[PDB]
Amino acid sequence: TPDVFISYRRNSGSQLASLLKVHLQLHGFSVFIDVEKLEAGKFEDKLIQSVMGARNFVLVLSPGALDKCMQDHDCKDWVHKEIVTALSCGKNIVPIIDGFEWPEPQVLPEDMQAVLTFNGIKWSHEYQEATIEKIIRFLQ
Repeated sequence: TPDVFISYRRNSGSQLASLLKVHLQLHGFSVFIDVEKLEAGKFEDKLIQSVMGARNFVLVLSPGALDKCMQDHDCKDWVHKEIVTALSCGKNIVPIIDGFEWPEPQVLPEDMQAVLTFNGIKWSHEYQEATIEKIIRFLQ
């Protein structure tokens, strides 16, 4: 099982999610990202179980990353599903902020509002090595 699960919004955070994967693997962490490790079967179940298995939950917050979670009270959005799982399993959640504005809590479904209480790391294009080093310090 993996040390780190990377949750990300496909249309805006795919490059950063991929970059985090490479760096974390170079520093010895076993990483789950869907395009490398999600294999055959029912993907809803597989993705949820992959969150549960990983000690650390790295959440890539690119611009607008949580928009499709808004009003998703039936929890059909996959990022929403992944966050709720991480929260309800008490995972070490590490948000990575890249041009993202934190919503007001009341615009998100109640089951993921607690994601806003976790300390996040600002992604620095100019100081990437230092950003990565901070992420590693946050990992347990």
